[PDB]
This record gives sequence, structure tokens and C-alpha cells, in this order.
Amino acid sequence: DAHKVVWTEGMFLRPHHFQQAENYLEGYMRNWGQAHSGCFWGFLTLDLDQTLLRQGKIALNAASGIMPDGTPFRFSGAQQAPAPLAIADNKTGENVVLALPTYRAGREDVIFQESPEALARYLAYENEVDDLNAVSVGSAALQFGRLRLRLMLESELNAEWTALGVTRVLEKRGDNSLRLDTAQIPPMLNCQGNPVLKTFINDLQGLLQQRSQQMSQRLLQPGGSSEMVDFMLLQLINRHLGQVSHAYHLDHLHPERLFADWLQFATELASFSAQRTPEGRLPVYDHDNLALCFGKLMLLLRQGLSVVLEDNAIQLTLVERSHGLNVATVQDTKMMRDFGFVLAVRADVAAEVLLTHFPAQMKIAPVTRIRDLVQLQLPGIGLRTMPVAPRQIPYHAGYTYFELEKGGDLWKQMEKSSAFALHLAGEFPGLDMEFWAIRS
Amino acid sequence: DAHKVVWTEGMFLRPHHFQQAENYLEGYMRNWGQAHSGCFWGFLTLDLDQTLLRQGKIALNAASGIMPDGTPFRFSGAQQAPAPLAIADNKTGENVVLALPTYRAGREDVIFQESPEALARYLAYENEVDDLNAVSVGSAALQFGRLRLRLMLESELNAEWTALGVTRVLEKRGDNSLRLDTAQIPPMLNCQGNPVLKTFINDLQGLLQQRSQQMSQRLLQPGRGGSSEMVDFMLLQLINRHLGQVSHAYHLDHLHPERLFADWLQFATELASFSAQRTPEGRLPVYDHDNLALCFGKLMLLLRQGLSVAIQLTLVERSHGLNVATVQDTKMMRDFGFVLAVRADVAAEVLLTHFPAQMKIRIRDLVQPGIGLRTMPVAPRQIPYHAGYTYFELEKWKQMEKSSAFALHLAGEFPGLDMEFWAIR
Amino acid sequence: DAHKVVWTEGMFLRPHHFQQAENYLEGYMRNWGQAHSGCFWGFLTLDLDQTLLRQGKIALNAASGIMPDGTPFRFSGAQQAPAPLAIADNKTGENVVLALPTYRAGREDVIFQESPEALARYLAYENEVDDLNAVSVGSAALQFGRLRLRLMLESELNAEWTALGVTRVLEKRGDNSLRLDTAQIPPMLNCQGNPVLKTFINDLQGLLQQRSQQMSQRLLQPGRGGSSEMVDFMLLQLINRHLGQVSHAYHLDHLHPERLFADWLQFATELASFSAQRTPEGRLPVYDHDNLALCFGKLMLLLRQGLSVVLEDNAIQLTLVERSHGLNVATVQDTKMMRDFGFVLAVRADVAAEVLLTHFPAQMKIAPVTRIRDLVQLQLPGIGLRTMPVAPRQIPYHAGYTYFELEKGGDLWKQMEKSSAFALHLAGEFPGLDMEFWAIRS
Repeated sequence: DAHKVVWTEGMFLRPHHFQQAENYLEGYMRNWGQAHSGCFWGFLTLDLDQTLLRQGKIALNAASGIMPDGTPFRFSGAQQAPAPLAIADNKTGENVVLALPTYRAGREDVIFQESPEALARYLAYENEVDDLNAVSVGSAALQFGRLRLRLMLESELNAEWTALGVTRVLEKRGDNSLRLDTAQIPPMLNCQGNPVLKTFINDLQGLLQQRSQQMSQRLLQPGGSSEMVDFMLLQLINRHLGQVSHAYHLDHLHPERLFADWLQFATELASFSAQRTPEGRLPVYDHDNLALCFGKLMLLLRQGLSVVLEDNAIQLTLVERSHGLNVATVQDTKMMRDFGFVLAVRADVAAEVLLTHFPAQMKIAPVTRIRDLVQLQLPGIGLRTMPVAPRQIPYHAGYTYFELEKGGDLWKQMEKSSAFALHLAGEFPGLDMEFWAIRS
Repeated sequence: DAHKVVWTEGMFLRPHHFQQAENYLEGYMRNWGQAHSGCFWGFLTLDLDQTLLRQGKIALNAASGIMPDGTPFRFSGAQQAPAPLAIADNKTGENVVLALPTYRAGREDVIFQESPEALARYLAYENEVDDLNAVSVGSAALQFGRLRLRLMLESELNAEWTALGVTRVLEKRGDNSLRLDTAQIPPMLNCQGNPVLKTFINDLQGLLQQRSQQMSQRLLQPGRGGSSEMVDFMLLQLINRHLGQVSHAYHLDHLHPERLFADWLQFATELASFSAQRTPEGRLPVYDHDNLALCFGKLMLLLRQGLSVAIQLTLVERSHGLNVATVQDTKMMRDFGFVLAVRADVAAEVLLTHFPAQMKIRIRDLVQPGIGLRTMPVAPRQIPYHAGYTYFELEKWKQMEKSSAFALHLAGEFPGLDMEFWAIR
Repeated sequence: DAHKVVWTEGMFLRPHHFQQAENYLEGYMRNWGQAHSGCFWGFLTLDLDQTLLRQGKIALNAASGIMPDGTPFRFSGAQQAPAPLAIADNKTGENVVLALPTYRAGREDVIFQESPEALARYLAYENEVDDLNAVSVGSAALQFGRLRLRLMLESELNAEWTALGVTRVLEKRGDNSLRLDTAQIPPMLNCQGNPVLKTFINDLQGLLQQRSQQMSQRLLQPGRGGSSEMVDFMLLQLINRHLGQVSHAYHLDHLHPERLFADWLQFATELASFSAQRTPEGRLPVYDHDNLALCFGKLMLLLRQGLSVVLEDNAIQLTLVERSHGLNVATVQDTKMMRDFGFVLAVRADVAAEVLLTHFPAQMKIAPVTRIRDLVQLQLPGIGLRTMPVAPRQIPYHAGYTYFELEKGGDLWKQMEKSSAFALHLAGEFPGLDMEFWAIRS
């Protein structure tokens, strides 16, 4: 905590005065900045040297940003950059970072001669500079500070540094070339300065233009609920056409802002999943692991933008034919395989009667075999008693639920069929049945 | 790129030291600010002086903002104000700007006598100031730096300046005065700072309030319904969301135009769902901080389109039993339906049975039956509320798609009669 | 008007140069900062000393933020905090502020001797500091400046001060202790610096999780396919968007209140679509940085009205937060809650009814977090669960669920009463389990 210097008349100026006055004005600006920005550290720009990478070292041609302690930085050129960092010929799967010593008054801040692991924040160097006034006398030689930025392994870090993550090496091959994890993303203050973020945006805009035009075309060429639900999705997509177009053209865009919009998009999208609500832990923004959090977020977005809008459960209509014989037509070809089936049954007999006699007297089969089953006296599809109404169908007190058992040669003919045939022998007083299909 | 000045135990102090240290601090600030603000330059405030515009002279009474290079500034009054720019009868169609020289190390940016060709950033000047301490000896004359802010033509600009658009003269008239394109918008850091942006916000608010009351009123009342009904409720939700958004924008003391633009853009593109395309068509507007009039101009037109939406024809008397229903367009006659609002001092039951028969709509041929008239259980909500009336829909034939007016002729008496005739599309 | 200083060659140096130079630089940064932040003043952190509340004193342990005039500040410890403010016997319902005098060139800005009624911004003090270089000779003694922050009454303010609101004194008890209006919210720069804002977020999230769970389950079942089902689906959609929005808010380490308000206002005005009025009626709530309790208060109301499925506050749902396998934790939001409310578990599972009625009440052990685990290994009982033959009229009744009231009484109940959360562990043989935990006012 750096305080403001008092300057009195008759005061003898010492280097400390300026040193402390700099400390204070820096804290002043840092306090102002940190009070109004929540993820204030990371890279505005970062250019890693790809050629140097063949020689088993990580170099930075240029970079700019803010360190975790609030220190701003910017360097362009090998003379200005941190020492390249060589990688062991055995170490593997290590995170590399760009670190800087934390300020401390209990230790020297500026040094004039480099040192292995010295914690000074600056290195002194000399440079001639012009006076700035029109009237002047010549130039002057000053000493300046050079932030002691440093590339090192994450494992080498300790409480005396602040670091932005830069990359991760996965392999030092035989020929000394470095295999980087091109997926790890650094802390970024601007999505525009990282290529992965940029194509997250670019990719999403493409998904949205694509499904936007698929839908608008079909809604333009059919009035059911199915149509309304689709219009609702198109509406949600259309909102995010504008949003992501703005993100696509913006010169500066903090990733947190982008992530907030897209997380809302993803949870609203889950409305159209079969579950109707987000499932499991939501992605949480992590400014120092953007790759993990935008990765999960992008998966949800892609699932959501690829979902086919579909019913999870529907009631089939029993249509009466000959005495005791009902037929329920399946919607389409694929329903037989994508669904399970439950027969709900109410009757004014004891449950003991229902459970023993009803399955025995009901024969379910594809229409093509029901006559054979009755004429030859063979069972149909099996019925399994469910303990309680499933959750996808409405509870009706008094009803007993039976699940149709799949598998076997009879069920295989059912999968080729378009209608169930339910032929019941005898009678049950007050009998009522519902026939339900539930997605698997 | 300015670096930290190192101060050492015996050092001999040169103005260079202070000068360089100020640069390093200013650039430390600039670097923090620019790391976290995308469109960081523009005006917070701008008060051009009309009084000087009868004189062919663009002058600012006051301004505050940040230059495109990051330089903060603020001034008010004749003294601190940059020189007014007097303009030529030559000039028509050009932007005026407020500019500052860039800073390069290879030239002075303090000068002590003014000279238009100098690229110096500050003009030095004299002022005496008191000590801030309570243990003081007295005041002291110092030299301060005045920011050399230029009012110049955009054509005059070159790589050795940065500038902010201030306006753009379209006409230097014969009356030694100019007409300004009041539709041009400076780069703004706060929407409340510029009147065009403010009227943008106020006008979208009023229009959303209008459509909001418009749509809710219809949905509140019973009516026939139809496929549009659910769509109308969808659009009202969307409008209801933006009533809050725009109210917040309306009340904020500080709002950056980019934030406003990003919200309105998603609005416009969701809005397109309720247009015939079902999705936006063409190329979206793109936010341009230095051309706010164009981008917002486009967006605003998208919005007015999305937020845009029954007529009573006079039953003119010509005789008893016959009134003319001159439709004012033959176009009208096949896309609109037509309804008879009818009330008579007679029993409800008979007016529902007889009146459909003694009023048919070549006609006096038929008088010596007419178009089907169907009872309308619920009145359409587009017709204004009329308690106690019975509504009749004229059955949709084809003699009158080619004619131009209806002829109603009713058989005799239903005392105290009243009648309205409406067309709905 | 803090202009730049011209350092010429051969200039004679005086204190004034450095003084005006710090003015100029401070003004540079302040203009930068203020140009890009509305509502830039307030607290990031605020720690009131409760122990001193008991002597008629308002004292700040620590605080940080920005004053309305642009001045950042940070302090900690009684050595640096402002002098505590004694509240007189008669003040009641008065606002206490943190204040600082405004900079004026016509007045001295540094004083060396504390005095009352002096509008100086700084108080000079002596300290000694090492050289930051290694070419160092040794430490040097300097005079630093310390911000003259001060706690005072809102009524004692004038234009020579800016101030941030800290709290309101409602009553000075007989024993000279003070009771504060805990509902008032200081101007805040981070929602996470204030407990009341944090619980707004946490409450809204739990409501959205509750309505989301319930509505989705109803929409899973096929309905009539009419407009009423579409309305429901439209609302779950609106709830689902804000599940994500509030999750982000809940997890952000730093979030300015104005940003949160703008989102919630839009949420509210779109929710009015589902009200009888179909559109907002009356004056909309307006963000007020210096009265967040008021403006958020109105917003929270609208959102509770639009989302509640019970009458006023006859009942409150508790979120069962899963924290292990079979273990859930229902935090209660009050210490009074456990003496004024009944407690019910709405349960449904894919087991046989006779199994659910017998096994559930035995296999679900309910107790306080501290006292849970032993019971499981100790195989002792927990709070009893009584089947309810009619479901409460105060909470929604899902046909097909069974409702168990918690048996009150015993000694175990007392431990709960003084606890702040239920712990529930269940011997898990229950496919399809869905539960709701409700508290019902008596």
C-alpha cells in the first residue's frame, strides 16, 4: 500500500522521493482500474516464435497485457523480449508461463546487473534522450527500467511471481522440435488476439446462418404446435445472429462478456432438448482456463443447434375393430425402434385379478400376425408390470402400467409394422386402456 | 514506448528526468485504460457555439473527451478553447474535426510561442500557484502546458495527427453563414452527451410504449383468435423485454453507444422473425464508432420497420331503405371482410332472425334475396367496442368485386335503428 | 483544471512543481477512468466492526473503493481506519457516511496537525523507506500523505465533502449498543462485496432452479397441445435463459450492480407478459446507484410475483443441493425458520407404492450437517417422517407424489433449531427419485 509523498519547502530531494511517488501514482491507477474490471489481467497480443520452436525453445516475438498484480507490459523484438526458454529432452506435458516478480519493499526492486533468480522487477539500462522543450541545451543520458519478464515452467512458479499462461508443450521430439498444445488458450483481454477464440466466433456465426436459413425456408413452405416450436427456435437463433455479428466485427471484446452472452444462449437452448432444462453442472467462466470453459460451452451450443425438435412421449389412439380387438397406428417407420411402449389399464376387479388374468388374455402383435396368434393360441408380446406410472406419462390413479417387452422374433416383425394389434379375450368390468409411446 | 526512469543516489537532475517520467506514467495509464475499453476515444461533452456560426466560424464553447491516441482533454470558455476555424466559400461537403499532433520522439512537443506549422503538443504558459502545504512560504510562478487542440478540415489531416469528428458543413451560404449536417454524430463516449443519440433513445421508448399498449389491449379482450394470436403474444414478449432495456438506457447518466448498439442489433434481428422473411435478409449494420450516424441510422430503420402496423365506411342516406356504402378503393373489396354493427329498439331474438332476412345487399331488381349475413358471436376487436350491438359478417358474390359501392335496402321498421358498416383486412 | 508542468533547463525547483505535477497526473487518470465508467464511485469492500457497535460507535475494520470525486481509497486496521463515530443518545433513523473533503485550490490540502473542521485532504506523517535500487546508501525518512477519511452523519454534510453511504442507525438501545438497518445497501462497485446483493443472486438462482425443474417435468408429459401449453413453454424458455445469466452472476468474482440490474429489469418487464396486465404497469424501477435496496427491492418483488407458485409467503421452497451420493443439504434462510415453519418432503420414485411408504421413511435419515454421519454408521434414527394423507394446501400438489411431514419433537429437533441447514442422506435403491423440500409457515 503506497502512499502519497508530501513535498515541503526546504526539502532535500533524494531518490526515494521519486521512487515512492511513482509507487503511489501507479497504485492510484491500478486501484482505479481494478475497481472497474473484474478479469483485468492477460494478453492483448501475443506472438510466439514458430521458427525458434524447431530448436526446442519457446520464444515470444511480441506480447502485451497486464500481469496478475496489475502491471502492464508490452514488448516487440528479441532485444526487448524475455530470454527464450529451452525445454528438457525428457520433461513432458508441462505448462509454460510468462512471469514477473511480485513487488516487495523488503527486497530490492531495481538491479543493474542480471542475476539468475533475482527478484528485482527492473533491470537498469542507459539511453540518451532529447530534451522536450523548444528551448533547451542538448540531450542527456538517463537510466531506465526494463521489466524483468521471464519465461518459465508453471512448475517452477512460487509465491514471489505473477504469471500469465502462454502455452503447453506436449513433446520434444527426436529432432529437437517442440510439439505444442494448440488448444490451450491464454488469459486474454481481447478475443481478437487469440486464434482459437476468433474461430469459436466464426464457427458459431456459421452454425447460426446455416440453421437460420434451413428453418426460415421450411417455415416459409409448410400450423401445429410443431410449427410454433420451430418458430420459437428460429426466433432464438435470429437474436443471436445479431449478437454474434456484433462480436465478429468488434475490434476489442473481452472474453468474459462473450462467455456471458453465450452461456445464456446455451441454457435457453436447452429448452428444446428432450430434457427441456440444462442438465448437469453449467460451465463456469475461468479466465485462466478459457479452453476448458469455452470448450464445454461450445459443445452445448452445438448440441443445441443441432437438435431435432421432437416429442418425448405421445398417446397412441386405440381404434376398435372386431370385438375385443383394438389397433393403434404408429406415426412412422422409425417409431418402433426409437420408442418403448406402455399399456395403461384400469378395471373394476382386484389388482390380483388384473395382474393374473389381464396379461393372460391380452395378445399384442403386429396386425399381420394377430389372427395367427388367436387362431393358433400363442402368446403375443410380453407385458411387464411397472411398479408405478412412468414419469413421461400423466399419472392416472387406479391404472396399472405394463411395459411391452422387446426382443425376439415377434417383436422383430413389430419393428417392421405400422400398427399394433391388441386382441383381448373375455371382459373386465369398467375396463379402460391407454397406449403410450415413450422415447428411449 | 516510454520506460520507467531510474533514480539513483547521486543523480544530477535534468528536466529530461521529469519529462520522461511523466511520459512513462501517462503511458502506464493509457495502457491500463486501453487494455479494457474498446472504443475509448470520442466526446463526453461538446457545446459548439452558435453565436459564432453567423460568422463563418466553427467554435466550441466547451468539450471533454479522449483523443484517438489516448489523450484526455477538457476545456470550456473562450480562453481555453481552440482557435475557431473560419471557413471558405470554397468549401462544401467536408467534415470539421478537433485534432492533436501525435507524439514522436524526433520533435519538440513543448513550445513557448505559437506557430501553426509546429507539431508540438503543448504550448507553455505562465501561472502563479499557492503551496498546498499548511507549512508554506508562499506562492510560486510556474510554467504549465496547454494542449494545442486544432480545429481543422478533414482534408488537412495527415499521419501526424489524431482527430475527432466534430461536424461537417454542407453549405457556406451567401449570408456569410453555414448550414450544418445536424445528422452527423461525433464519436461519443456517452450517449447522453449528444442530442441525436438521445432522441434515438427517446423515440424508441415512445414507440415501444405505443406498440406495447396497442398489443396488450387487443390480447386482453376476447375475440375470435386465430394463428396470428400466438404470434402476437410472442411479439409482445419481445417488446416487453425492450421496454425495460430502453428504460434503463433512458435513465442512465452514462452509456457508451456501443453497448446501446449491441442491444438494439439483437433486437432488430430477433424482430425480423416477425417479418415475412422470418430471418434477417441482406447485410447487418456494423458498429462504427466514427460513423455513428450511419450505423445507428441503418439499425433505427430496421427497428421502425419491425415496429409498424379496420375502417368504417359511411352509410350515406339517399332514401329510406337505401344507403350507399361507397368503398373508397376497389382494391379494398376482396382482401377485406365487412361487418354490420346493428342495434334497434326491438327484441334481441327477432333482430337476430328477421333482420338477417329483411336486409339484403342490381339490387332494386332483387327487392321486387341478398348476401348471406352471419351472426358473429364475438365482435372482432378491430371494431371499437359497442355494447349492445349485434355483429353481422357479410358472406363471401362476384358482381361487386368489379363494382365500387354497397347498396343496403331494408324491409320496413325496426324502430330506433343504428347501424355501422366496417371493413377489416 | 490540473495542467501539465513545464520542466525547463535551469528552472529553480520548488515544492509546488511536484505538487501540481501530482495534481496533473491524478487528473489524467481520473479523466481516463471516469470517461469509461458510469457509477464509478462506491465500495469494493466494507467491513464494519460489530464489536464496537455495542458502544454507540460506528467503526470500519477495513474498506476500499472510490469516492464520488474520483478518489480511490483503501485501509485496514484501526491504525488506518477513520476515527470511530459516536452516535448520540437521540439520533435515530439517521444515515452514516464515509466522507472526504473536496479538493479546492483556495484551501490548503495537507496539514501536519490534526484538527477538527479542517478541509484538508491529507494528514502528513513520517516514515522511513529503503532505496529501491541496490546502489543504495541507506533508508531515508519521508513525509507521506494519508487520506483524511471520516465517518459522519448524512445531516452534517455540505458541498465541501463527497461521501459514500455506509449504514443507517435505527435505534440506540438502553445499553448504548446500536441496531443498524441491515436492509440498506451501500453504493457498491462489486456485488460480491455486499451480503445483501449476494443473497439476491443466490435467492433468484434457487427460484429459477425450482421453477425450471418443475415446469420441465410437466412439459415432458404430453399435454393438450393448446395455447396454454405454449405459454408455459414460452415461460420455461424465459426461465432457462436466466438460469445461465444468474449462474454467471453467481460465479463472477467481480460484478458491478448496474450490470446486474439492467439484466433483471429486462427479465421483469418481459415477465409482465405473463401477468394479468400483459405489460408493465406503473413506473418502471430505475437504477439508483446510491439507493440499491430501494431499486433492487422493487425488482426482486416483481420477479417473485412472476415466479411464485404459492400464496404470498405462506410457504417457501428449499433447494436440495446435492453434495455427495444420496446426501443433500437444504440450507434454511433463517434461524427463526425452524420454529415458525413446518417441513414436508414431496417424493416420487420408480418403486412400488408399498415399498415407498415403508422403505423411504426408514432409509431417509434427516439431521443437521454436523450431526449426520455418525447416525449413519451408528445406525440411529433421525428426524421422523410422517406420511400425510392429504397434501398441504400451501404448496403445489403433484398427483403421484407422496408427502411426508417431518415429525417435530424429541431432542434431535433442538439441534436442528439451532442449526442452519438440513442434511438428508438416503440409502439409495430408488430409481427415478424426484424430491421437493418445502417449509410451511404455521
